[PDB]
Amino acid sequence: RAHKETLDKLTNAAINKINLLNTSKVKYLVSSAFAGLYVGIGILLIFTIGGLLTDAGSPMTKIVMGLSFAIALSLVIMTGTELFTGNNMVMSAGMLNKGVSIKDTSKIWAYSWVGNLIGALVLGIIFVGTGLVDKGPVAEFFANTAASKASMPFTALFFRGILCNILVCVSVLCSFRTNSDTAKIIMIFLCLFAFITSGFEHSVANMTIYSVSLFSPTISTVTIGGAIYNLVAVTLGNIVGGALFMGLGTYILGKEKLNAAAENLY
Amino acid sequence: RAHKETLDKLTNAAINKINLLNTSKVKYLVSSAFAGLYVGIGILLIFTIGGLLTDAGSPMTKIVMGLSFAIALSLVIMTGTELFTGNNMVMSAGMLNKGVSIKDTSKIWAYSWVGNLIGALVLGIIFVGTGLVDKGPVAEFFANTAASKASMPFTALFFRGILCNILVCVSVLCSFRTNSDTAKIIMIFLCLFAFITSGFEHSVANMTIYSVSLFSPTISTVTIGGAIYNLVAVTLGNIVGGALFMGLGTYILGKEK
Amino acid sequence: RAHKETLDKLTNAAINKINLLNTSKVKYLVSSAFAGLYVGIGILLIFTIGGLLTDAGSPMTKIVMGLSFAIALSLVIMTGTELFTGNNMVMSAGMLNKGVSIKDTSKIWAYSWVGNLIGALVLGIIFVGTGLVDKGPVAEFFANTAASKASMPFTALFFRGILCNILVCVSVLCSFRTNSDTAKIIMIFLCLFAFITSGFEHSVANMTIYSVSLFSPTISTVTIGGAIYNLVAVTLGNIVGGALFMGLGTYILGKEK
Amino acid sequence: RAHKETLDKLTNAAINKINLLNTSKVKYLVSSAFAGLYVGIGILLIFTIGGLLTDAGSPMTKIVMGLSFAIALSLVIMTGTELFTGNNMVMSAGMLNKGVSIKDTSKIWAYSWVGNLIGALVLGIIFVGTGLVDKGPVAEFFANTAASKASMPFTALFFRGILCNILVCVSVLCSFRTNSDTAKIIMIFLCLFAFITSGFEHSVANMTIYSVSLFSPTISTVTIGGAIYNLVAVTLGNIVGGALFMGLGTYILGKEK
Amino acid sequence: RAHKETLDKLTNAAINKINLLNTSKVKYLVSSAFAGLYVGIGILLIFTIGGLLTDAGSPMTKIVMGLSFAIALSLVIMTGTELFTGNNMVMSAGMLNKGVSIKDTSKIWAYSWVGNLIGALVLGIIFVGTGLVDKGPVAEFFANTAASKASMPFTALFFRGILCNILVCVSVLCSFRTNSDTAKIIMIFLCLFAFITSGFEHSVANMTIYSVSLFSPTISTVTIGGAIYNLVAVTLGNIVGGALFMGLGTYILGKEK
Ligand SMILES: CCCCCCCCO[C@@H]1O[C@H](CO)[C@@H](O)[C@H](O)[C@H]1O
Ligand SMILES: CCCCCCCCO[C@@H]1O[C@H](CO)[C@@H](O)[C@H](O)[C@H]1O
Ligand SMILES: CCCCCCCCO[C@@H]1O[C@H](CO)[C@@H](O)[C@H](O)[C@H]1O
Ligand SMILES: CCCCCCCCO[C@@H]1O[C@H](CO)[C@@H](O)[C@H](O)[C@H]1O
Ligand SMILES: CCCCCCCCO[C@@H]1O[C@H](CO)[C@@H](O)[C@H](O)[C@H]1O
Repeated sequence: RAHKETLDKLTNAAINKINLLNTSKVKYLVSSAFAGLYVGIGILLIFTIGGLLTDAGSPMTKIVMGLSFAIALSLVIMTGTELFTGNNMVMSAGMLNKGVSIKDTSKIWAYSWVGNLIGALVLGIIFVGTGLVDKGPVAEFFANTAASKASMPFTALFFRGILCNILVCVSVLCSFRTNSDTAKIIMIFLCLFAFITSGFEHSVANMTIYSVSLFSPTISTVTIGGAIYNLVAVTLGNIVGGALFMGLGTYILGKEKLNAAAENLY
Repeated sequence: RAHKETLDKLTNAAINKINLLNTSKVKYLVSSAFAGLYVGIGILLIFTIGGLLTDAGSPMTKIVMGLSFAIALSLVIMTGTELFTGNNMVMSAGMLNKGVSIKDTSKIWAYSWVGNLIGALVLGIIFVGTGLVDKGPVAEFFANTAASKASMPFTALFFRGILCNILVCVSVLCSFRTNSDTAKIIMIFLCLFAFITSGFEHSVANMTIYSVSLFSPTISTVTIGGAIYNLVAVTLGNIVGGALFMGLGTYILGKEK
Repeated sequence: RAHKETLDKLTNAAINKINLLNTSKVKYLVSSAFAGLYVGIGILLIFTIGGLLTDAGSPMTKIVMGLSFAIALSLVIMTGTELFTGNNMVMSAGMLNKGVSIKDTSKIWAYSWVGNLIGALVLGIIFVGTGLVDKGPVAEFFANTAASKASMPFTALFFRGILCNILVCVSVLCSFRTNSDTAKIIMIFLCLFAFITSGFEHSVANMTIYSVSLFSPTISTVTIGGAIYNLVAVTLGNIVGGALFMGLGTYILGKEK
Repeated sequence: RAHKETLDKLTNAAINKINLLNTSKVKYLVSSAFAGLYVGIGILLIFTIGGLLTDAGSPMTKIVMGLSFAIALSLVIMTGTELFTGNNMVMSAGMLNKGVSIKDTSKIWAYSWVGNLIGALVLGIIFVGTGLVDKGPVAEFFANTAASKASMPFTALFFRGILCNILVCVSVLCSFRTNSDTAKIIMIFLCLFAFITSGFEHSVANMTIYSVSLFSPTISTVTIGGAIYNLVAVTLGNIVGGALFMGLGTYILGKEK
Repeated sequence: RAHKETLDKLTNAAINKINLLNTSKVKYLVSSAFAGLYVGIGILLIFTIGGLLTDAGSPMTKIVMGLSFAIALSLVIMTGTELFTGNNMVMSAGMLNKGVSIKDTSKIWAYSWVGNLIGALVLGIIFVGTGLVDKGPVAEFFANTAASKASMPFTALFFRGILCNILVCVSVLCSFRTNSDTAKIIMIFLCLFAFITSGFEHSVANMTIYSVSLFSPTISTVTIGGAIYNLVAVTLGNIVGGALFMGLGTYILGKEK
């Protein structure tokens, strides 16, 4: 346990993010574009597996998918690129610790979200171009899943988004709490396995699911209005999970009782 | 044989725990709540697996569940949060070695247990709101496991609680004996694999098994007395394993001539 | 972060490649022949798996193939040898950073591509002499995959090439951002799993698919023009993925404005 | 290479073991009882797996059991506790190297073996009390395995005991030759997978097999004479494996010329 | 790249090998006997797996065998012992680099191969003594594999030997290029997976195949003439793989010229 020094690290990470965005908007967006595409890469893989195993009628489908998703956030952490869902915790913590402002935060949130989206779009276009989604069980898996995510009640999506970002941000948190790159990756594998297989909802990952589906030639049963719906619900859920739970939580754990230079702890 | 070193570390962690509690009840409770929720997260995953593979008739169900539970304690150890079952060995070793009093130990136990339960209630509530336990195999898996755990005889729950916490605490003990975070996670993986697949009982994990089931409107036979009955029996077993075996054992190996 | 240091690292690597080729063509080409052979070894392993599981009607075939391909880039990275696809990002980043020139880049690309191919030819020849492709499902998996890769339309091949090298180059990128060799190998394993199972195309691996198919006794529809066609389409796609995305992207991330 | 430094370290461990026993019999026996229990925990896990998979008619049963046994020696090594079988190599090398006496070695063997059995006995008692061996495939697995282990000809048991302790002791030798805890656990995992799946015999793991089978009222296939018969023949082969092969061998590798 | 550094490490290792042999024949031979037996342990495990899964008609047999062979060379590398196949690259590179003579190289090859053989013979005898090859699918897997290896044409064996020792030697080369013991083991794992599942031939592993096959009364399918035929062809292939590819290749990469 050193929660204080962890709090200092999240604060420094928040500071550097806003400093970077102010410095170069292109640098910051390109960083966010990579991250969105890196996450999407995980989606292409596990949806391929979904199509493959669903068509075969395997009971192991959802387990294999979760076991296979680690690459999404592992690429993000190992490239040091900008992922919206992680910024929920980092910027929240930083702000409570007075390193960054509410404006600084909404800004990072806004642009990371947008750049991630750009990444998914580019990935979506390129993947469809491969013809792997022209016809088949994988194409169908994208179709069916895109539809289900858009057709499900806001409350359900909302809560799934909370639990997702608790898991995604806690893996990010572990990355702050260890110097071992291999331990980072392992904690990410565990958290992404738990979140994918348990059926929680990740906003950035969905950007690619719909990106691929709306760019896909075969029918739709998608209704881009649906994509927006899903994305709104999951995003707010994510924010709560990251900002309300992990951000505030790590702040509470690490803030020195002294200071006390504002507020007092029971 | 770093046994004296190890006991010095347990004792120091025990001291740090109670000082934290005395310094801040909110910080102690929040840390406890996180650890309760992180463990419950393991349960959500392995019960999803449980539902899926049970409904398939697979012989691999309990093996895959065991292999998949590592995240529970991995998250706890890697976040530095407060977990009741682990405090059983730490506070007992630290007390035997005169770093902390019995009152300190009793308090730390009461508070982490209550913190953990709070974490489980929040998780159980939020999980239910996802609608994932509304209906189907995962819902049924919660409903049936909760019931069999609440109706099992006391001596059996108790002895299962003993073996579980020997495994949970020995994995915490390993984390004190290595500087390698990967090796910590590996040993956690092994010990949680052994305890889940063998059929041992974890009090804090059960808190989520019960919060989910009770909070789920999809019908169940457990109730509160059922949940309380299991929790009491498993907690007592957990304490015996952690304190009487691991705490006393490590104190004996580590104590000064 | 450390994007600037990462760009410095790629620029330095890109500089050392051209300096090496300028000092010794033999060394450069020997290094390239090794890498081409190391990648092809991954192809032998997973096509053997392909032949085995396809024959069995397993739904797991492509998944097991992906999980088992890690050796291909792990060997290259752990031996420090010269792979054409990795050089798409390294040389493009170093070129934008003015460590090396465009001519340096096309020279390095030409030499590593050809040297890679020499390794593939050598490997295919020796593999055929083992008798392991004389007949049976492995021989058939080689014939069938070669045929389908060569008969696929250009656009599809090109885009699969793009996504393949994004993954391969981002694995190399990771190897520059960690001092942990285990972490390098793990990231390579994840990226190669993703690209093999997703259906993406790697020019250098395809060299072995084709040298094996064309050197072996078992009759196919492939021919030579087919191999060349596939290799042209996938190479261009690989170049776009490694150069336009990873090379340009890491340069933009690390460049002092 | 470091054969000399390795022998030095084995010698030192032999010296530290005898000193520990001389200083405190209790500390020594308690360490021994932990190790015997930790080994036994691996048996509880894999016999659970055995009952589940056998009951299912799985061809993978013995493979999954081997893969799942690593916890047994991993716990011992990571907690630094006293295991009879490892002491076959350590004491024999140490004695050969003039660090410890023949009588010292005899004493460490007797105490560690008996203390290990104390751990198995205690574990068997508690595990029976879980009700997990009451009736079903896990109880049948214990009962069937214990009977076949007690009815197997001496020669076959003895030789199985030799190969077993070459594997266990070589995994302890590896832990002496690396500073990476993660690599220690990997090597233990491999060697334990090899010995369980191949069919080799480990005296201390067997103590738990017989303690569970004998303490359980719903298991009557063996009795005590059957257990002694097996344990005597497996212990003798263990000794030969660890002392005559590993101990003598590493001494010959490391000794001053 | 650090190709010169690697060649220097290889050259130092060759020098150290020949000094060892010159210093003590007994030490050199004991070391070789260990490696031969450690490699054979891997054979005992994967042939138990082969017999189990072949008898069940599993498509996964050769895949699980390849995945399970890592112990063979992991033990050799972690105990620092003398393996003939590895010495093909090490002595070869150190010779080209003028650290050791052609005669030193012949000597080291001769002694390690014979020593490796002594370990295989001992392991064979003891394994037969376990009764584990008395009868059933494991004995039959041994009998059938020995026979197919004995009847295979020379060219096909030779080329299989080449590819096998590229893999074994590149895995040894990897261990000279990293300070991470976990990474060494991982690369060894991947290379042995590749060579076993693909169908490549390893001379020292084959020693234990024929050892068990010739010592078991219940295995009739082969003669000493067959074993010798296979061992000669496969050894020659191994030498070409280790010395002419890896040895010469690494010399070329690393030579200051
Ligand atoms: C909002 C939730 C707050 C939970 C705090 C629980 C307070 C318990 O407090 C402690 O309980 C122990 C026994 O149960 C006693 O032994 C201690 O003396 C006592 O301080
Ligand atoms: C409660 C546990 C008591 C354990 C006591 C074990 C002591 C055994 O005693 C030892 O036995 C050997 C042979 O039997 C002798 O050769 C040793 O000299 C002797 O010290
Ligand atoms: C060293 C091997 C393990 C020894 C275990 C001895 C426990 C015996 O104890 C008793 O004996 C009877 C038959 O054995 C059983 O029927 C009883 O249930 C059991 O309590
Ligand atoms: C158990 C006995 C094993 C002894 C093996 C010795 C075989 C030596 O063999 C020879 O050694 C010479 C130099 O020493 C080489 O020059 C020869 O090429 C080589 O054949
Ligand atoms: C089951 C297989 C998982 C293996 C994961 C290995 C991760 C180990 O961790 C790594 O190990 C190295 C030790 O050799 C260290 O040098 C590194 O610091 C460390 O990150």
